[PDB]
This record gives sequence, structure tokens and C-alpha cells, in this order.
Amino acid sequence: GSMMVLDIQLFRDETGANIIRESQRRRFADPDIVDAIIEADKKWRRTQFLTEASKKLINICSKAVGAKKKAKEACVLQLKQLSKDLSDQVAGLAKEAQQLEEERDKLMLNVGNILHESVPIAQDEETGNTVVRTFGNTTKRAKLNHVSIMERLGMMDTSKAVTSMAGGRSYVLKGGLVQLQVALVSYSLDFLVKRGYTPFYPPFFLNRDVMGEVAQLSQFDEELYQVSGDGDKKYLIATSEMPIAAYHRGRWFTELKEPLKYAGMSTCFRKEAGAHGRDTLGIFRVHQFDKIEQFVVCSPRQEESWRHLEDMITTSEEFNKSLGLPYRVVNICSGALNNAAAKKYDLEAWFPASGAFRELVSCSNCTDYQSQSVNCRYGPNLRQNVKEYCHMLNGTLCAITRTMCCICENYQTEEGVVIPDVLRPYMMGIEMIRFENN
Amino acid sequence: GSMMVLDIQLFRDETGANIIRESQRRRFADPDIVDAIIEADKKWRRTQFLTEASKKLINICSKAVGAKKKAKEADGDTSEIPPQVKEAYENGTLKGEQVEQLCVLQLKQLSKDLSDQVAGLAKEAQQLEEERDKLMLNVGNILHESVPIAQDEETGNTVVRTFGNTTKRAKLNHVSIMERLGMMDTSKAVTSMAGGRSYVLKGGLVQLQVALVSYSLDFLVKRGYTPFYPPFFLNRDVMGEVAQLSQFDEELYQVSGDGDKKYLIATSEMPIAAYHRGRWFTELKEPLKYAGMSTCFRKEAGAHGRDTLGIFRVHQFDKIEQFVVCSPRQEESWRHLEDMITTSEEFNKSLGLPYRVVNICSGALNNAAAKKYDLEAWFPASGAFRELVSCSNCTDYQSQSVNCRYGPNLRGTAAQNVKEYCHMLNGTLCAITRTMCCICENYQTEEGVVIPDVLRPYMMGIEMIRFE
Ligand SMILES: Nc1ncnc2c1ncn2[C@@H]1O[C@H](COP(=O)(O)OP(=O)(O)OP(=O)(O)O)[C@@H](O)[C@H]1O
Ligand SMILES: Nc1ncnc2c1ncn2[C@@H]1O[C@H](COP(=O)(O)OP(=O)(O)OP(=O)(O)O)[C@@H](O)[C@H]1O
Ligand code: NA
Repeated sequence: GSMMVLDIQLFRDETGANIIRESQRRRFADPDIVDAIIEADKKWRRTQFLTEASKKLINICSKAVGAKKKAKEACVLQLKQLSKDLSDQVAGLAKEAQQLEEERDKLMLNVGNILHESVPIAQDEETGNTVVRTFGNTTKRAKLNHVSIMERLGMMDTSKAVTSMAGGRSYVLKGGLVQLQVALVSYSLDFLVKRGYTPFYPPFFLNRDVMGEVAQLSQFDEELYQVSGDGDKKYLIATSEMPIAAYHRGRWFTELKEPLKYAGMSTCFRKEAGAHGRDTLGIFRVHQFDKIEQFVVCSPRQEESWRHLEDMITTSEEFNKSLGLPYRVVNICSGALNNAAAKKYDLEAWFPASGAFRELVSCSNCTDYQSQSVNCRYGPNLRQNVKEYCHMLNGTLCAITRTMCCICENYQTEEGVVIPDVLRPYMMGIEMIRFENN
Repeated sequence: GSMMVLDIQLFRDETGANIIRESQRRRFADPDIVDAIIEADKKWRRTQFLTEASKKLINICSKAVGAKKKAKEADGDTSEIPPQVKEAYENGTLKGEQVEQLCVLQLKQLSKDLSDQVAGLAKEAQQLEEERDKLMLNVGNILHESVPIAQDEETGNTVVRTFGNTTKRAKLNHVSIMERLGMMDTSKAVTSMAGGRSYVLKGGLVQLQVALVSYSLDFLVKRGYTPFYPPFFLNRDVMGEVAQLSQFDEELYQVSGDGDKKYLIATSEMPIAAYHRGRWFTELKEPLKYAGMSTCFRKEAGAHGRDTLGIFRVHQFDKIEQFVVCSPRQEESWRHLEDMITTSEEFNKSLGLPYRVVNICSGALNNAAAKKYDLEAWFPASGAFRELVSCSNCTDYQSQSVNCRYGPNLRGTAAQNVKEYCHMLNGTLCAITRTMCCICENYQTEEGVVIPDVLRPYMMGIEMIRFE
């Protein structure tokens, strides 16, 4: 059943419907769908209006019979029949209500979050993404790519010894690379703790019902493994953003003078159904990887979320600067944005052997898209004419395997890989991991 | 289906079969079963004897036809196979010299009939092989001579060694401490999201978790172990070489959606063992020592509502594991077992945790283990010793199942009277959530939990995590 889509409230006002139509056109999506959603919703509201009315009339029938029969009268027989009929009508109204919600929500799958005014308008990323900032020597060239380096270290196995055990794109890390992996986890966690984030270690399973509130329906198809055996069926998490968002379901923050900031720490599991033969090379694109994630829950007011988005990307930049990895920050074009995001920044690191900018980090302001889906409310209650929801953002701090790949290319020498200065105290003071002699 | 059970070769020797029957009796397990396993294997070897005879006869048929056609011999009167010929190949006594008396039409029919026999024999072979290993599910590794002989743990285990003050008492148990810290959520906010026994850790407890992972890994690196980060999925075929059928029912989650069905690992021992499948170490002058690092996933199907509370027994937890592959000769694996339990002891001493070491009795040993030591840490608020660590010598039980051979591997070697396999051992260094529970009880004060000295540099120098 459950699925994550845009708030219905914005559709029920002429000005809001026009905001959504405009955002649809700017995303290269269908604006005509907004009318279809308003109509389905108008029918749905009608069923709810009749249901609330008829329920009140069911008590009228009950109280009437209670007063009449206490008065010792032999119309009661009619009132009883009318109670059964209204209960029948309410039952019929509910089945119709259900069908209409299903139709509405399925139409809404095609409606994205309202674009920020700064999002570039383009359908294609190569031409369409706008470069915001660059850091370091982004034209640097180096000898060996990350796959060759990790193979020459003797510290990564992606051969049939592993894939015949664990399937395609599975890998073993050994020795110095595991030390580096752990160094990055711990350094990444500390980096965020120092910036006011609360560490958060989630369950790696979510139930279907809950996963449906924080995942787009296409993610079930392309990205989420199903887990079974123990009670209800579950899904492995693709990112700690899922359980962190789900953790706020049904919550209500009367105010958030300070944001909630979490440093999500987890293994991430991705089926990568789309990537038939994209990579297959190294640990750059794998089904299982550690990631440290920024997650922010904040007030929906005064565009505070937009300020946090800037802080979050700046945080990921400062992290990569600390590692000395060259990069560019790009503002993702409207055609490439997922539905939840109102704006997205990617930090794409320069891979000097490979000769390419490759995404290490994405940071998104999802405003009230997830929040309305998980029902994470904000402010005072209606009983204020609008229901307010918290804003939520999420952004990579460090995706560990891709960052390891970038470090290997950028810090290679003839003898091995130099460990970035900041990571050394997190791996026993090791200055370099060395190639197998030949 | 794929299955981890004892090696067959020792069953086919009278002295070997008796050693196995004796070990079974000493485990309070079934010896009578060995006769049933020998019989199932006898049936199996018969299908191989016939298969090899018939495969050779098929080649003789082809060569005979070739020679007859070359000489322009007439094809013959009939393709009908003499009943004695059918009887002979069904019994494995048909000789090539007799086959060569047949005409071309007969040789052709016989080649087809022998091919059908070879196909029927492959199916018989596998129903017999499944029936056999299933009977083998109940047969344990040969006990080391020092294993206490008893059925029940609570009385049969032998306390070997103790460390620290194991009678001190403390006020709050680990559940109450982690609650008062505000850093562990096991409420419906979490369980309605992720199911029973699910948890969220926050704040200082995540810092402590990471500190333990990194300190544990460093602890083993300093002792010559190679870090090993595995895939957390194993496919059915491979999982069955390193697990018994009962673990599929009680312990292993199934994962699907992409490729064939896989299982989540319950310990890094599984993928590390599997990684050695089909290997052949001609010599291991030094052992291979691995420091396994992984999340472990356990259904806990048996422990339905056994513990329930806190993070002591959960479905998902980090663990750092010792895994050793070594020579099967000169009782070397027994020396490694002693070093491994000592390493886990020194780790706990370094954390300042009191404990006892117990030698696990014969009746309570799992099948793969020839001997097992557990380290049970003292939980002063619970008032009990609770298992933190197990270390076992599985000698060649996993290695035979995964086919990890030892010894010279040279051309010209025929049917080897004794195939040798490596020995494998495994032992917990640190199960992270249980160690956190132990630390919380032992290091509690009025204001919170004091961080053990050795972990402080691994969590930004923090000396204490404070109650809300
Ligand atoms: N299959 C993978 N293997 C290793 N790292 C990955 C993989 N998928 C994503 N990452 C890392 O996680 C970061 C965040 O990825 P995200 O959750 O945004 O998924 P995505 O499909 O890349 O979506 P987006 O288009 O927003 O980046 C990426 O920038 C990358 O560093
Ligand atoms: N469900 C669990 N939750 C948290 N920690 C666990 C769990 N199961 C095992 N552990 C930890 O892992 C360690 C090793 O566990 P092991 O794999 O040996 O499983 P076991 O069946 O509980 O123990 P044994 O080996 O004695 O049968 C235990 O000593 C304990 O510290
Ligand atoms: Na340049």
C-alpha cells in the first residue's frame, strides 16, 4: 500500500496548484496531472463529507430509539432500518474513498517536490548541471586507477573466489584497506560530532509499511533487497536516511529553535538493478558499503531549511578538503532531480588516473516531502488553518568505499598509497600502505 | 542440498569408524547412526564404480564402431542387446573383449543404453548423497581428549581460569543504564519500524561502539592478524558448506530481489571459511590469521522470548572475530587454540572486565568443535557470568566441507590413501553490543558510565558518558 508522495494540501488552493504546475513544467514533467489530482481529491473529499454526516445521523437514529422506547411506544422500526442503511452507505462510501486515495496517490507518483528557484532547468546532466565551486587541482593526472592500486596492494578481492560465494560486485577487503575503512568511519563520525551532530546507529531492516513512507516506489524495484525468515518481510536499508526519517514518524515538534542533527552510521545495501554492466570494476559501485550521513530535521519556517542545505554541503566540502581530495560542487538540473528533492548538490571528486569527476556526495533539501509522508508535524495544532510539517534534509558526509577509491588515486606513489595526514591517528599512525613487492 | 558434516574417508576404515563411534558416545550422541552412514556411502560408491565402468565401455563402443566402419564390416543383423550383456553392465562386469564381439548396430544401441545407465546412476547417486549427509547431520567432530564428558552445561562445564573481582555487585543493570543514558531506543518507535529486538543507538553509545570496533581491530593487528572485511551475503550452495541445516531454520535470514537467494551472515567465520573453499596450502610454516570485521545477523528463532531486553541478545550486531587456518600436523591447532583464548582474555583484561574461562562439556559442544573455551564476563548488577566469547578448534571439520587441502600438491598423484586438510579455528575477540553491556555494568557511577582507559583515545578522549 504505502508510498511517499507530495502533500495533498498544496493542491487544494488555486495558488498552490499553480505553484505545482509551474514546478512540473520546470522539471519537464506533466502539469496536466495536477487537474487530475484535484478532481480525484474532490471526489474523495465528497465521500468524507457524506461519511462524517451519516455517522452523526446514525446517533440520531440511536438516540431517537432510546428516547421513544423509554417512552414505551410500539417510527422505531423505520429508525432501526435507517441505521442499518446509513451504516451500509458509510461502508459503501469507505470502499469508494479507498479507490479514490489509491488513484490519487498513484497520480502523485508523477509529481515532484516544488523546485527551488535556483535549480538549473535542463533535462540532461552533462550539459545541464551547473558548477558552483571547485577545489584543488581538478586537472591533475596520475598513473594507476583505483582498481589497479587496490589489486597491487593485495588488499581487495573482487575475483570469482568472492563472487562465486556472494554474487556479482561482492568484495573482500584485507589488511591496510580495512584499517583505512575503519579510519574513515571513525574520523567521519568525529568530524560530525564536533559540528553538533548526534551519532545515530539504526536497524538495517525496515518493514514494508514503514519503508513505503520513506522510499519512492521505484526504489523497491531497483534498489531494495527483501529480507525474510523472521516474522514479517522486511527490506535492507539503502541508506541510514531511511530509518532516520522513519524514526520521526508520527512525531510532533511544537518548535525547533535548534535543528535536530544526526550523524547516521550504517552499512548500505543496494541491488543496483539499473547497472547491468556500468562498473563491475573495484569497490566504486558495490551492493554493500559503509556510509556516514548528515540528516537534519528543522523548522519549516523562514526558509531555515535552505540555510541548513548550505551548511551541509559546506560540511562535506570541508571534509574533502581535510582529506585533500580535489572536487567540484554541482547544482543538479531539474530533469535529473528525484521526486523528494527540492534542490540537490553533488560533490564530484576528481579521479586523476581515471580522468573524471565522480560523485562522492549528494546533499538534498527535501523540505516537507518525507515529513508529510511520515507525518512528522510542526507547530501548533489546527484546533492556524494549515497543517505544518518539519523540513528534512539529508547529505552524504562519507561514502567509505568510493572515498577509499578517490584517496588511492590521489595519494598513490611508486611504493603504495600515502595515508592522508588526518587519517593517520585513526589507523595506528600508518603513513603509507605498500604494494605487494612486485 | 548443500550441507556441512564430518569427512567420509575416516568412516571407511574400521579403526576410524570406531574412533567416530567412541566420540559420539562421549558426546552423548548417536553411535548406531555410523553403521547407517557407512551403508548409505557404500550404496554411493557402488554408483561410482558402475559409472566409471560404463563410461569406459561407451568409449570402447565408439572405437569399435570406428574400427568396423573403417574396415567396411557390415552393420549387422540386429541391434538387440544380449540379456547377459545387460546383466554384465548392470553389475559392472562387462568386459571390452565381449563388447568387441557385437555388431555395429548392437554397439550403437549399447552406447545409448550405457549413456542412459550413466544418467540414471547420477540421479541415484544424488538421492543417496542427500540421504547420507542428512544422516550425517547428527555426527560431531572427534572430541579432544581434554573435553569434559557431561550432558548439561550448568554442571558439566569446567571452570579453567578466573580474572578480576567476580563477586562485586553493582546497582543498575545494562538495560537500566542504557535507558538512563538516553542513548538506546528499543521502544515501539523502533520495533514498529524494524521488528522485535531492533534498536537504535545514539550519541556516546555509538562513539563507544566505534571505539570498540577500532580498538579491537588494532588489538589483533598488533598480534599479527590480517583484517578481513567480508560480504555480508552468501549464496545457498556456499552457505551450506559452512553451516548446518539447523542454522538455516533457526539463525539465518534469507535475502532476495537480485540474483539467486542468499543468506545474511551470522558471523564473519562463515565467509572467511568459505573464502578458503578449494584452496590447497602445500605448507603453512606460519598460520593464516584473520581479524574478521562484520555486522552479524541472527534470526534467534529458538530464543523467541528468552532475553528480550536491551542489546544483550539482538538480531544485528558488530563483531570482531579471530580466524586461523593452520597445518593439521604436530598438534599445531591445539597450540593456536590456547593462544586464541589467551588473546581474548588479554583483551578483556585490557578493558578491566572480570571473567571466567570455561571448557565446554562434550554434550554441549556444537558439531564442528573438537573443543571449545567460553569466556563469561562478570555482570555485577545482573549478578551473573554471561558469555562474551567462544573459541573453538574445528580441526578439519569446516576445511573438509569447503575442500581446503594441505600438503604436497603435485602432478602424478593418484588416489591418495589420506587426503589431508588444513585445520581451522575461530574465536570471538569482541562482540560489540554485549561488551558494551558488560562495560556499562562494571563502569557505572552515580553520574553515568566511565570509559575504560584504553578506549578513550578511540572516542575523542571522552572519559565518561553521562546520564540524561
Ligand atoms: N552502489 C554504490 N557503491 C558505493 N557507493 C555508493 C553506491 N551508491 C551510492 N554510493 C555513494 O553514496 C553517495 C550517496 O548516494 P545516494 O544515496 O545519493 O544514491 P544515488 O543513487 O547516487 O542518488 P543521488 O542521485 O542522489 O546521488 C554517493 O554520492 C556515493 O558516494
Ligand atoms: N543474538 C546475539 N546478540 C548479541 N550478541 C550475540 C548474539 N549471539 C551471539 N552473540 C555474541 O557473539 C559471541 C559468539 O557467539 P557464537 O557465534 O559463538 O553464538 P552462540 O551460539 O551464542 O555461542 P556458542 O558458540 O557458545 O554456541 C557470543 O559469545 C556473544 O558475545
Ligand atoms: Na589544473
